[PDB]
This record gives sequence, structure tokens and C-alpha cells, in this order.
Amino acid sequence: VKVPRNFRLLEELEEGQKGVGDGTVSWGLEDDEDMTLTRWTGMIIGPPRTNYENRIYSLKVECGPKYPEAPPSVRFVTKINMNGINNSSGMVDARSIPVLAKWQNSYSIKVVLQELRRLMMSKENMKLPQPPEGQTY
Repeated sequence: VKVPRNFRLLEELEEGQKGVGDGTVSWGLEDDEDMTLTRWTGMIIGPPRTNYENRIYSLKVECGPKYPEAPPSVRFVTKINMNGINNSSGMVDARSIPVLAKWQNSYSIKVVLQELRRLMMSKENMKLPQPPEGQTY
């Protein structure tokens, strides 16, 4: 048990439940019995005025023993065509996502999801053709 890690992830769990940010991303435990607070799920509402519009993206986020000193691992469940996301596995490439590539220990699951949503509206992603609704990895 690392007290600082566990305190932090309980704070994030509470923030997840209270709602924070602008409402367009959410996060929670993958299984509410995981007292290790390692496996999370995330939601991103697909941004209007992009090809992600009218879709809700499901993600998995893993916060290992070094979190939040070390960045989490992220994978899309919902199929997505987006830079930095392996089109075959759904794994997020940390080096293509600035907040993962340049992780700071003040960052959070929230910040990661917010960053991914921002990148969905970038010119290089926003008009990518997308797989049919409902497909997953």
C-alpha cells in the first residue's frame, strides 16, 4: 500500500462521482471491488462539428503502482481512427499525446481524457472517416 497513491486515486474517484470539468468526460472504477484502484474506465463524448460527433467513446485506463509519479496506460474500447491511437489494438501511444509524453505528477485521469477530447477536435483528426458505430477492440 502506497498511502500517497491511494489517497490520490480516492480523490479522483470522488471527483469522478461529483462531476468536475465541463461534463464531457467521465471516469470510474472498472470493478468497484478493486480496492487497488488500478483499473479504471473512461468516457469521452464525441465532440460536435467533428466526425466523432454523436458517439460516446469508452476507454480503459490503468494506474499502476508508481501512479501518479508515472503516467497511466490508456486504451480505447470503442473503435476510433485518431492519431496516436493504434488502429488495430486501440492502445494509446504515449509519445503522441503531450500530457502522457510529458507527464507531470499533478496530472490525473481527468486531464488525460480532457486532452484526448481536445485532440479529437484538432485539424489532423476531426475529419478522419470513422468505423461504423458500435465497433470495439
